Amino acid sequence: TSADNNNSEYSWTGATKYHLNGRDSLVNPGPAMASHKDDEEKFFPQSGVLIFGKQGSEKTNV
Amino acid sequence: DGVGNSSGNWHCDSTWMGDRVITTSTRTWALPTYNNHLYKQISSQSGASNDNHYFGYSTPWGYFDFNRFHCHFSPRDWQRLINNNWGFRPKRLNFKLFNIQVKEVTQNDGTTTIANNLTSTVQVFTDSEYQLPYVLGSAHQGCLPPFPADVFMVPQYGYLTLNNGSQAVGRSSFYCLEYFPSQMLRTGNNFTFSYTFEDVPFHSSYAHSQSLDRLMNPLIDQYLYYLSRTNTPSGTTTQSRLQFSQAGASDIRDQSRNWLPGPCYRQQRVSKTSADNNNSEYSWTGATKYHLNGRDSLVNPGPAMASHKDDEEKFFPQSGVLIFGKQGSEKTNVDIEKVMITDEEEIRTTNPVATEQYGSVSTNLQRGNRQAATADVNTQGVLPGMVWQDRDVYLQGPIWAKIPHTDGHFHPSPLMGGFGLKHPPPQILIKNTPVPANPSTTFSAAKFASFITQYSTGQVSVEIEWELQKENSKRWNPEIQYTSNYNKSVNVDFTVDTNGVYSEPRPIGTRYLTRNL
Amino acid sequence: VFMVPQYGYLTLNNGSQAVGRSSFYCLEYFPSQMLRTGNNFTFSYTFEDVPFHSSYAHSQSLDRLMNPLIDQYLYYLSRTNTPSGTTTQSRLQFSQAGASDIRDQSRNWLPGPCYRQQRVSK
Amino acid sequence: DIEKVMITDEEEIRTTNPVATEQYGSVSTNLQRGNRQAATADVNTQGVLPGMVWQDRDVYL
Amino acid sequence: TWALPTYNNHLYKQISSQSGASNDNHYFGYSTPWGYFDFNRFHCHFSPRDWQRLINNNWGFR
Amino acid sequence: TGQVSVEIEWELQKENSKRWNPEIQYTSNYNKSVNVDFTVDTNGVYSEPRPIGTRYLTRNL
Amino acid sequence: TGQVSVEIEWELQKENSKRWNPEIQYTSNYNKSVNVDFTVDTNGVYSEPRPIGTRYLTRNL
Amino acid sequence: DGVGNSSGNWHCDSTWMGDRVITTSTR
Repeated sequence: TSADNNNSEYSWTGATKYHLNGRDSLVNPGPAMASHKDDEEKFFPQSGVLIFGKQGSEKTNV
Repeated sequence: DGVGNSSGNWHCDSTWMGDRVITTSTRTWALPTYNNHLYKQISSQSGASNDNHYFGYSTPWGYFDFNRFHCHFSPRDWQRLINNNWGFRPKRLNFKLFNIQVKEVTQNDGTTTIANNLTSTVQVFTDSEYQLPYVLGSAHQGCLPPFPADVFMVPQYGYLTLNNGSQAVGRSSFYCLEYFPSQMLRTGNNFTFSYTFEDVPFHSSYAHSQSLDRLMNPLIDQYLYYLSRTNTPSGTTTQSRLQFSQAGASDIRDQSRNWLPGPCYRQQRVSKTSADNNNSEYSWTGATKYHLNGRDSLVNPGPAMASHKDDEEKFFPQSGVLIFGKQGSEKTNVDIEKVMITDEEEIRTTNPVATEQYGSVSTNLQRGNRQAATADVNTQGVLPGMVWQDRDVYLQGPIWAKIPHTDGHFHPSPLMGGFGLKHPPPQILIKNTPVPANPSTTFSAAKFASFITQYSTGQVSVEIEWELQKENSKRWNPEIQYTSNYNKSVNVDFTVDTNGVYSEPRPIGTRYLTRNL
Repeated sequence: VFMVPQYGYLTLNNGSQAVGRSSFYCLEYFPSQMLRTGNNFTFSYTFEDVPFHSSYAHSQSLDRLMNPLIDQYLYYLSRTNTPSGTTTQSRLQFSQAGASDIRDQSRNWLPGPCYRQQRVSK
Repeated sequence: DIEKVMITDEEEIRTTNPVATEQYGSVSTNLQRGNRQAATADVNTQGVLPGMVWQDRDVYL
Repeated sequence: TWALPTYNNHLYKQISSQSGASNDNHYFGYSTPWGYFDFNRFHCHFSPRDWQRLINNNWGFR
Repeated sequence: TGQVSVEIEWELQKENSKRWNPEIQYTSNYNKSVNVDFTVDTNGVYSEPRPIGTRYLTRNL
Repeated sequence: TGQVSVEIEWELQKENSKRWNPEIQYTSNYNKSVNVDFTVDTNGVYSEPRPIGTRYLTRNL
Repeated sequence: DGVGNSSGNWHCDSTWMGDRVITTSTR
């Protein structure tokens, strides 16, 4: 639900990352962890799950 | 046999055949009498800090130590190994003691005289059941010297047990080594034994030509999506809108990946240029440490981590690398020009840099009125999906360590480098048999305190077979090789000087060849 | 003489309620032996290969494994500054660790993992 | 009350295992320099590392 | 020597945590008419003298 | 009601210790007492007075 | 001077005791100390701190 | 035999097997 999220650009600043030879990589999907607890199906980890595109979806900012 | 026959011959060479190399080293040793034949309780001094307390025993015995690579490989041999092989491991060893000479010393009248005692013995036994404290694998001096013409002194054996302060506890163990069976050797007797190494993984003597974050095809996009924008411009402001992209080469940091870098235990960074460091005493206060039974120990070298990132070769972890001394360096508070600091830069393809954070994790639950917050991860235990390289080995460095006898030991590769062995090459202990001096003609029940001054010398041979994993590399362009420097110089690297002193000018690792991940 | 305990089990809950994945088991849906006075029941079991329990304590500590009589050939950073005139200046200095500075020795092993507990006094 | 219960002692494993109520150790948290002093932090939770050894918990009658 | 009663008056019963329980204490499950045998303690097998004989003389057991 | 028997075979790893000095053993206490440890009382109640672990012998690391 | 060896074989009669409660054993003392019992001191002198008999186990008459 | 050969080796240990124990002491 769009209204529950902060109005800001945190897709990178708030991202889970690792650091290798002075570089940051997004941890995606990362270690296997539960997407949400009971009755919270609307929540998911920022980069913690696999996300597939629907047929005909585009490359950038869908 | 007899007195006029040598019990062995001098063997030094390397034999390269197929996937095997056999090294042989012969040296001349001298063994004194230690502790005037006594066992002694030893402990830390009264004014010592708690972190420095110890309790233990010094013994009259000596022991043989060939747990460094130089003891076996010549510098040219080490070059031949590291330029041509992706891996190596030890298979079996042979050990010989021969040409034993016991000598009497009379220091009477301020004049020294040395005479052969053809009747006296040395005692030798292997601890093949590992029933004594194993002090090999603690990086002690007293190895067979790297240069074959040098004569070395046999180091004195001692051990530590449980202490509370400078005192023992109920669980402290004392060991009499004469309670073991040993061989007694007179001039003309020799000592041999053989040992087989357990199956151990090859040391990886290569570097990776790929990095763990660069493993994808740069030409093709992923079919998976990541969250690329969390808000979008709405009129005069932004509104919350989640948006998703497939990652290609343009956003290569955002790609879905299968693996994680190895674990981390963060070290403080120090510069080889003196002016970049803080003017303060932080060698202990700023040190990476662990805490065991109320004591702090320096973590040195610790887990295998990259010494520095790109273009930062002047930086190294405070206690995160092996540091060797240059020839003639002293014990205490030497300058940085007196020591040689190894570089573990090669493993930064898969291992975190020792002085950086492992990464960032989320610390809160964001919402309309709470922004997302992250935190640096300064210590990261192992996760499923982590990959890493072990620390490199050096010609000056250790070969094996004894895996501690415990219920659990994760990835028991020793942290100073080399081969972890549950049954390492056993300790070979040696001492001169005490020969009492002139006794009284009236019986006394007191133990003898007066002995004839003696020492022993002889030759020792050590022969190790190594299994090789040959480099089979399909890359088109030529690779990195270890080479000697090209120019003229006063002395040649890895040679004696005009005074006859052999020196090792630099540390040499194994990782010159490359492989893909 | 002891009383036989009653068998019960738990499955997935959401609050005090079950979910779709909750399983129910009828034990009478298994085959069982019926025993009348004068019948007996036997069975045998072999344990899998399992490591021995270590019924000993260690007489050595992991931070005290070296020979106290011999120095190390490795160096550690022992001083980061040195007195210069009326103050100090940054100067890195290195020592080989012996028995006098036994906390500073290069070692091969680390203590086991930790998950810190609060301390209470008797 | 505490006189009604018997509290086991796992003291034996302190040769290889951290004390349950102490930190595992200290790690560096920053990059020092001329104007920044080195800072450390206590490690209160430590996952397994390569080179760790430990004993398991004891069993009782 | 053991004694076995009739449990649950021969019934299977759905059981759950009480209504006022905290979230950490919620549970759902079943009580059965069956009993079970439990010898998973060391005292069940070793006498105190036997345990002494074991622990004073052996580095390990399984 | 009935009788139940349980029979377990255990494999032992015997202590083979080369230390010179004597070791720690579990022992019963030396003095007089009203009741003996690990016994019944005058009312027939068996009790276990303390926990007993396994780790009395020592080994090197 | 020389070396002397003495080798003695001893026949054992093993304890086969059916008592329920644990027995008395010889054990080393539990606490810390300057020296360990049955060890050398800092000067290399071995000492025997106490007499040790044989009668720790029990039997019925 | 001869002068350069030791006439024996050092034996100290105890061997516990069954109902027997064998002690060896060299001094």
